[PDB]
Amino acid sequence: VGRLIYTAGGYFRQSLSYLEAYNPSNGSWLRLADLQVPRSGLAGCVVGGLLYAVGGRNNSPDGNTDSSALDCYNPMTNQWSPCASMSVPRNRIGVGVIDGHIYAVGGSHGCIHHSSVERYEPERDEWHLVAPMLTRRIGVGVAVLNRLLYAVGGFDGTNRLNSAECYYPERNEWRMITPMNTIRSGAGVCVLHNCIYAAGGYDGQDQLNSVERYDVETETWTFVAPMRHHRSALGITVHQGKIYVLGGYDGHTFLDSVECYDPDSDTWSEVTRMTSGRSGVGVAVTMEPC
Ligand SMILES: O=C(O)C[C@H](c1ccc2c(c1)OCCO2)c1ccc2ccc(OCC(=O)NC3CCCCC3)cc2c1
Repeated sequence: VGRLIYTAGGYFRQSLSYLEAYNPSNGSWLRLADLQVPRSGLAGCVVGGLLYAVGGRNNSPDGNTDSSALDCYNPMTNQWSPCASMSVPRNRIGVGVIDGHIYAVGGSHGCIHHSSVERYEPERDEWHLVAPMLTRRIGVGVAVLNRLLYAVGGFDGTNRLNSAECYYPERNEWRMITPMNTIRSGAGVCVLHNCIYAAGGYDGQDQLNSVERYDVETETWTFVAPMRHHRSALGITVHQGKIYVLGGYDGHTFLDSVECYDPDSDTWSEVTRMTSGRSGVGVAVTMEPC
């Protein structure tokens, strides 16, 4: 009990510093401490009850600065603190957590599209590089299932991708997996039960409402019910057995919609609206602030 969906940063006209938290139990939103630096294209994750904001870019009227930053938010204090920075700036990053370590995957730095991957150790406040992916990927979806790390889709600098790959930590090795049925950059990627889900994104032509899921045992991708809204650069998380998608861009509007997927019924429902439309947010779940 007492867990909230946190949304950090984002983009609307410029990169945003907002930290807002939604309570699925009562529908309430709270505005919390702003990020020290506005960022879009970042990822959020939680280790040990602390919320981490990783990477991104500060788009402002006075510049565009890709971020190598790792910042941690403590809900007990409602304060952000800087952590050790990554080896490189990574905009449109993907992040996953394995056994208390944060993996930062891909992303861009100017015209560079990274294949590099690095791993954060909160106990030592240190980053170290690990094996790079087989493909350069920005706007990559990342999720962790059964202590394996998946990198899904993205953009390699020339083509948007339907390919995906899996990292095996004990061998420090990446292997390709079955590609998705759809090309997707800027999808929301998460894990629910035994599947990796890829929701929305941009196929090079249109923003997508389709959603597909990879069963790690059968190695197949299967479509599920589509979202109500086409969305790229959406936020995504899982909470109490349901997927939540937040915001994004539908080709016309920066969305304030939040939709919830129920796997038992294979349906999406609109559950709330953010306080303003935005894309490129980082999202994660942790305890409510004190
Ligand atoms: O395919 C690609 O080139 C990369 C891809 C991408 C680029 C251009 C697009 C697009 C998708 O769809 C709409 C058409 O223009 C991508 C993917 C993930 C992102 C994640 C965060 C993020 O943060 C900052 C952010 O929201 N900016 C938005 C500006 C207004 C709409 C697009 C993103 C950006 C991401 C961008």
